Amino acid sequence: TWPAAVPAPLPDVRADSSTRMLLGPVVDLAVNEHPEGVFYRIPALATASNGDLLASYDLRPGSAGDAPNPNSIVQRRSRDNGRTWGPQTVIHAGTPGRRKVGYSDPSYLVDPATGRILNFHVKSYDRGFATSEVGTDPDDRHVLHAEVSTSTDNGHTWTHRDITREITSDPTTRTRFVASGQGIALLHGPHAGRLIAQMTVRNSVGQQAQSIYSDDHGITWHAGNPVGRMMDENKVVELSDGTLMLNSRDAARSGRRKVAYSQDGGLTWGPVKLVDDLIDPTNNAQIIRAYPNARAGSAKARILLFTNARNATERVNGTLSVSCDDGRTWVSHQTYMPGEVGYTTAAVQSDGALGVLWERDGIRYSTIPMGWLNSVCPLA
Repeated sequence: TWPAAVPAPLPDVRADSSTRMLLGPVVDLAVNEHPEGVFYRIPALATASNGDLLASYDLRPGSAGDAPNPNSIVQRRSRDNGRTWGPQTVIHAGTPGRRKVGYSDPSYLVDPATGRILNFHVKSYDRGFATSEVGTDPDDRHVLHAEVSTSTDNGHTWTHRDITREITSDPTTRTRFVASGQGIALLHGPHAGRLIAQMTVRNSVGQQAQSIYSDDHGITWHAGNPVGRMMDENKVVELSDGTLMLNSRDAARSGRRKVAYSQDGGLTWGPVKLVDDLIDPTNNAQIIRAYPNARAGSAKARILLFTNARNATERVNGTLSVSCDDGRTWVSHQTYMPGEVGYTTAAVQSDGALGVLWERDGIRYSTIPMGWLNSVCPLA
């Protein structure tokens, strides 16, 4: 059995001797058809409180099918910042057959104040995102359910619970999923301590974005008010003053990301607008603070990193985008992976470099050392 996790600060980008952005070796975390008829999709990447690097994704049996294909959430771990990886472990295993259960679309949320790690994902029976019915009974086979897996030992062992009920206050909400990738712990302003992740829902209004949050460090979850229309997988990031930003996939396919702001820790959001500067093919993406610990008013606090497929129509060209100004503008886009990338994610590693994941015939990992950042967003 493993030691209990101890509180520790999230990592910040550190400087490197690199002068430009250069992908490191490509590591093949999981390869489709290894073993036969097994497919891998939907990446999540986090740095656990002990500095371990953790990669989560779906194992999909038979084909790469979404929920209700009876999937499993699996993980691999690096103790040396991406260099080498342990073998796969199961977070939660699905079961096949008439009474199939599926666990699918993972996101991490690391709490630095306690060392605990969360892995959100769906729990499916017979119904997917689109065909799920209204109802919150844990055994309802027509409901797409929300599960959270909790680890207190840096991601070695997990325990499971359905959070569907406590995050459904509008009874017409017929479906939900936490967006895969990573949520956040707030570190600044009046809501510091709050844990938060973004959902996509369908309700009587339309297909909306919706925050779920915890002020008791992950024992209970509550849903904020929903926002927007034609919303899809969206991610929340804490801006330099503790204002929150949501960055969203656009189910209407404008060719762009969508963005909204919250002044109350995700309880309420304002208007959803296009981000003209962020070309997206209607696809998942991740936005993260480069220096999460940095205080309001500093130059480090306003730096956001963003990965997506920078293309209007196709999920190709995994691109790191940089904002120096709390996401008001995007001054730099650089493709780190030409060709098919599918869903991409990124996270700051404990050595201060950036870790990335993308989908190409399974799940692939690489590292972007970060020394070159000062020349795009100066620190003084």
